Amino acid sequence: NPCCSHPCQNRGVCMSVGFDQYKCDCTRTGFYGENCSTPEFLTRIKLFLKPTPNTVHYILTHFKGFWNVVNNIPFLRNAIMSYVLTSRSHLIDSPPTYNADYGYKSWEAFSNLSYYTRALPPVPDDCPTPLGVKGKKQLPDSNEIVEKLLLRRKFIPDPQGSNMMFAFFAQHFTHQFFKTDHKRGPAFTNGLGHGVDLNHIYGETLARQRKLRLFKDGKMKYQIIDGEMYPPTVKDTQAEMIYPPQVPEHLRFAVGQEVFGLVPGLMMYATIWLREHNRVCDVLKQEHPEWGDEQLFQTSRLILIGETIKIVIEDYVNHLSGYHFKLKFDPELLFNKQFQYQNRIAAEFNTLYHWHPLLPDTFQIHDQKYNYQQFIYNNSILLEHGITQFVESFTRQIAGRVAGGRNVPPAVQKVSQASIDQSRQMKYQSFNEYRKRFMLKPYESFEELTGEKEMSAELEALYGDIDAVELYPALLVEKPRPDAIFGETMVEVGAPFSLKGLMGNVICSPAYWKPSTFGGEVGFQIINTASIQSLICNNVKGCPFTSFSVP
Amino acid sequence: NPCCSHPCQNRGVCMSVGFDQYKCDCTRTGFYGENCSTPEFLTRIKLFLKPTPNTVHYILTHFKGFWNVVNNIPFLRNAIMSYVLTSRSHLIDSPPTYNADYGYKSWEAFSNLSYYTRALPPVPDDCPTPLGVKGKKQLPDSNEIVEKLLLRRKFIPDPQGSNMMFAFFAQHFTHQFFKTDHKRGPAFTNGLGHGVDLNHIYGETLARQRKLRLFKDGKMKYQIIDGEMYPPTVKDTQAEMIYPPQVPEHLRFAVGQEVFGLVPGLMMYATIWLREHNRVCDVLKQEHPEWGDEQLFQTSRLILIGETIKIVIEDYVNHLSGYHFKLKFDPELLFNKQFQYQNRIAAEFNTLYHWHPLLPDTFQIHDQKYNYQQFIYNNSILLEHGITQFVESFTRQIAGRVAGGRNVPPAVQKVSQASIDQSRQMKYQSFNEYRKRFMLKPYESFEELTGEKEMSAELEALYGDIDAVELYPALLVEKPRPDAIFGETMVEVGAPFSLKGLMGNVICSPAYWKPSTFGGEVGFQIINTASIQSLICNNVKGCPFTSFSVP
Ligand code: COH
Ligand code: COH
Ligand SMILES: *[C@@H]1O[C@H](CO)[C@@H](O[C@@H]2O[C@H](CO)[C@@H](O[C@H]3O[C@H](CO)[C@@H](O)[C@H](O)[C@@H]3O)[C@H](O)[C@H]2NC(C)=O)[C@H](O)[C@H]1NC(C)=O
Ligand SMILES: *[C@@H]1O[C@H](CO)[C@@H](O[C@@H]2O[C@H](CO)[C@@H](O[C@H]3O[C@H](CO)[C@@H](O)[C@H](O)[C@@H]3O)[C@H](O)[C@H]2NC(C)=O)[C@H](O)[C@H]1NC(C)=O
Ligand SMILES: CS(=O)(=O)c1ccc(C2=C(c3ccccc3)C(=O)OC2)cc1
Ligand SMILES: CS(=O)(=O)c1ccc(C2=C(c3ccccc3)C(=O)OC2)cc1
Ligand SMILES: *[C@@H]1O[C@H](CO)[C@@H](O)[C@H](O)[C@H]1NC(C)=O
Ligand SMILES: *[C@@H]1O[C@H](CO)[C@@H](O)[C@H](O)[C@H]1NC(C)=O
Ligand SMILES: [N+]
Ligand SMILES: [N+]
Repeated sequence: NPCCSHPCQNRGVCMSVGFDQYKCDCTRTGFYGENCSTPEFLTRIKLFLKPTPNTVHYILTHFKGFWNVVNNIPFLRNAIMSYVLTSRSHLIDSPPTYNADYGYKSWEAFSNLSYYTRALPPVPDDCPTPLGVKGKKQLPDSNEIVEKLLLRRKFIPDPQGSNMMFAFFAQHFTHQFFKTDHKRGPAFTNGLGHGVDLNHIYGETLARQRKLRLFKDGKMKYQIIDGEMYPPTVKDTQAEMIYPPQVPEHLRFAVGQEVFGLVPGLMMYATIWLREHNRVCDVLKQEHPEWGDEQLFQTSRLILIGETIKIVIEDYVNHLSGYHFKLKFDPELLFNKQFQYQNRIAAEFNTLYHWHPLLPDTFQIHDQKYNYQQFIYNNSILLEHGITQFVESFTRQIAGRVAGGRNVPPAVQKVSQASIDQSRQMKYQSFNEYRKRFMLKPYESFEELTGEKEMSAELEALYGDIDAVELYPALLVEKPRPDAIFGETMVEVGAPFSLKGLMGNVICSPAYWKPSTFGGEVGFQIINTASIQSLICNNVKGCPFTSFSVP
Repeated sequence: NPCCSHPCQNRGVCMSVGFDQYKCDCTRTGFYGENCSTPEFLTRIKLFLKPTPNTVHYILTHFKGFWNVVNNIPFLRNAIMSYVLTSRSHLIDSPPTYNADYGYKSWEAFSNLSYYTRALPPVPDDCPTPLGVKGKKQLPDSNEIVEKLLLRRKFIPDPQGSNMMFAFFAQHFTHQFFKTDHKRGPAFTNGLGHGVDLNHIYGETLARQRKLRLFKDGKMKYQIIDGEMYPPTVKDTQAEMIYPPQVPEHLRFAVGQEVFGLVPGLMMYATIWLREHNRVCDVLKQEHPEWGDEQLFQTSRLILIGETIKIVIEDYVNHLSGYHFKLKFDPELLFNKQFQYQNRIAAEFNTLYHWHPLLPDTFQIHDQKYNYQQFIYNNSILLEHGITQFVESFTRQIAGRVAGGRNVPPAVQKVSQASIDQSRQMKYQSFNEYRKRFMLKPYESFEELTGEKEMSAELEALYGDIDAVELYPALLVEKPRPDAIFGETMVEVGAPFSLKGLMGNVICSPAYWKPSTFGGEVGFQIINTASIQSLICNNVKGCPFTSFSVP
């Protein structure tokens, strides 16, 4: 298969012609030639005028006094934010194309919603090396890579100050569209909404939704424990959950996502978001005393979806970015632009989002340290301390640095190995190939990748060629941007996936984005003034301070 | 419910505020005021410069010599065709909004692909009259409407000269996205692909597809009978079909759509499209002797999807329009525009497509006549005359006129009645309510609606108020345009659905629409040269002349 060497550059589509020849389709790539590497004239100019992503990142993270002005000049802030959205989202094909089973466009790959889609097609099955033509005939031992490049010896804190409120928000949030179906394999998902539908609160299916609902006032079922509201149980709802056998029945809280019984941190946000839904229900009932349970529930869900995107853009990502420019959630920025209001979750999006280095060695709640064995599946901890205590504690506890390597906790070691194994199982192309896919210069050496000599020597001993290095391992050991949590590649591959998935939501389309969709101005206002702090303020006893960084 | 009166105009969203108050959301309607009825300044200009549709239709169906010049100026033909697509598609909300159970925006309505969507929301439940406020407490008798207004008394031929080739094409073509799930109700569909995915050839599910495929050279199973290719049997494939018990085993042909055994006219196109598929497999095997079965199959399917859309626009719809202007299938026309590559079939789209007056009183094949008694479920006729004779006979047989009322054959009388009942059951708004939804002046008198005296008289007896007339009845009794097949409403409501459905397909998106997607330039050329004539010519013995109009 001549396409094994990935001959086609700049998004050129490779296709075999006979047994010994290929043909690059350069249509609308900006280039021409056998391999789509000769630039057209406007491409030459653009490339010449295009500053490096790291130059852009410098400018965005410096000159604070300059961005102060920009931030308070609506026309400017809007124009910039609008550009940020369109430029980044352009790197994601929409509607989607390839998946794990198709390196060529096909109706099965487009239409079958059970697959994660793919940004780059899989490596053909009959290739000399598992990645194409580079590297040894066999790939390095996954456990070896994990042990020599990923495993944590000494905890490395996030220089950006990310706390456990951020870490668990990331886990909780992404697991509504990262829902791998291992019954079928790593290439499949149970998140058929492929985005922010809040199925992790309300359930994936109507059947599960109906189990969780109270069908009174539009609300969700709940328990009252020590004066405060918590989710209902498996027993009361009949909504199944993943709990080991030791968990007593009355401690098996039922929420949208089956897996959120895993850690108390997830069950916290489950509790907080459950509280938020029922709160919005009270609000809406006042606005619409003539409304029944159904419209109250449905409108509340739409409001909470908006809240989610609002918070994720203006608190979650703003924190990650480290920008002085204030990011903005505003569907109006795109109403004059070409933009697809749909999304399909990429398998690589899932892979790069395995930020398990965030995890600490122990969890500190109030005056007590819990190890992993103590902390996993322990809902008594949640009741023992209550949500307020949790917020206050997690806000103070630092999270780990993702990029830079050697910062994955031993407890979640095998998970990190699984992340590698499943990449290979789904035939991922190389790190350098994904770099090129998102308009990044490929790394020419290991030393250039890590910015150091120790891990780069291990990499060289493992892989041989820099073009054989795999996506997930490279992402975690990539040289961090100055005092950053991520390296360049995590950002330039991540931001497009994130922003597309957020703005490519139905509620952001002009037909939906108007006050009547959310039951008037009052409801519409809940979205547009939402924040991580006010979410905690309105739903956590005492209204404690919180943010995604430690004070 | 105060919104029963449908107070909000010009796409304004009506919303209850309290028990006896309402509020219109005039967001981006171009209007303001309590009822969104006062035009904004730019709207004033647009409103006064827009020519009536009948003016536009006159201009498009006259000045023949001028259009033949326009047609041969790529710059002009493109510009025109582009505006046609964008303008007509701006009338369809995308992503979709309402369905039969939700007259307000909700996540259940958007996300649930089992519903038909709705261009207008369902009339609320507790309203004064079924339509809202207008009309009597009870709608007139269904059968009585059918008999006094819709039932044929003497066959009325289509002025534009449409034939059975056209009639069965419409039935065959539209039955891939009109698959009402009557096991659940008229509001639900089985075509979850919601558009032109050719499931009526390949089967809706992978399970069914696998039964129909040969898994050799990407081809579909088939028989050779009398030296010609026919679809395989239920026996040979295990693919269930709707056949009555009388039908012998060997005449139980199995194709994608379970119901196409219903008439020989449908099985005709099934056979032709089946031959086209395996023909393209042959063409692609010569271009790619290295390709395997799976890719040969998938790529052929993508090609046939291209062929269908090509023919529907440039042959099928071009015929229907009677436009001197030569419509063009060219996805590149929209790469500059705001356009959403996605679709959701509207129940109203389904309703208005019940062109059952197209049907003759008898079916003439060669030198024989068959009535509905002996024509239905009789594939023996198909094998008796062969496909070639079928095309020769259908090409020459005139179809009935759809507008003007009183042209439904007694055989499908019940069906016509089923249309009205299922409409009421789904809480459709009035005919005049839909005219306003598609920017038409509502008819003020029954006479203006029918342009005659006897039927309008009959209508005023049944309904009383012109605002009480239902969608389906009016569409078929409406005054046709000059020597036209339809009235203006059918067109100005039909076209937006048609074009959105066609151009919203994935393959029209810029990532798919390139030669590599279709196997190269040869494969790509098959799409861009397709016509109803060449489909017949390539897959039917003797290459008989054919067309959607009688000689
Ligand atoms: C982004 C934040 C984030 C955090 C904070 C987080 C924190 C935690 C944590 C303790 C707090 C524990 C015990 C786990 C344990 C796991 N993680 Co996460 N993980 C997170 C993102 C991921 C993602 C992404 C996946 C892939 C999920 C999937 O469905 O494939 C993952 C998968 C898992 C799996 C499934 C293993 C597999 O083979 O797929 C386990 C077990 N987990 N993780
Ligand atoms: C546009 C062309 C067209 C033609 C030529 C056509 C010609 C014929 C014909 C003889 C030639 C017969 C016996 C039928 C008989 C039927 N038609 Co059509 N119909 C057509 C468009 C429709 C559409 C559209 C529907 C709605 C189908 C759905 O799935 O909801 C329809 C539904 C039906 C149903 C559904 C049954 C029910 O809802 O109770 C029957 C029976 N049929 N029709
Ligand atoms: C999306 O693609 C999925 C994977 O290709 C597909 O799942 C596959 O479905 C087939 C047929 O339904 C299964 O085949 C099995 O089915 C019966 C079981 O009784 C047997 O007769 C077969 O021989 C075979 O055992 C596959 O097992 C299944 N594969 C996986 C990984 O789940 C989905 O159906 C596709 N989605 C849609 C909507 O079509
Ligand atoms: C899309 O909307 C459909 C209409 O609401 C919905 O179909 C409905 O699905 C539920 C299952 O959640 C069915 O429930 C029936 O069966 C259970 C079995 O225990 C009973 O408890 C229920 O009382 C009820 O009898 C509904 O009957 C069914 N309705 C129809 C008209 O088919 C789909 O499930 C929705 N799709 C998705 C993906 O959620
Ligand atoms: C580590 S950094 O260089 O400070 C940095 C961090 C985040 C971003 C940004 C992301 C992003 C979000 C999720 C994953 C990856 C990136 C985004 O959508 O906008 C900016 C940009 C830069
Ligand atoms: C009856 S007529 O006035 O000659 C006429 C016929 C067809 C059209 C046209 C339709 C159409 C197709 C199916 C249903 C309804 C409209 C279209 O998509 O473009 C033109 C426009 C006008
Ligand atoms: C769960 O937490 C409680 C404290 O609230 C503790 O007593 C118990 O030991 C924990 N469970 C395990 C298995 O350590
Ligand atoms: C079916 O057609 C054949 C001729 O092709 C005819 O002899 C037969 O009677 C028809 N069936 C019915 C039920 O009329
Ligand atoms: N650093
Ligand atoms: N006429």
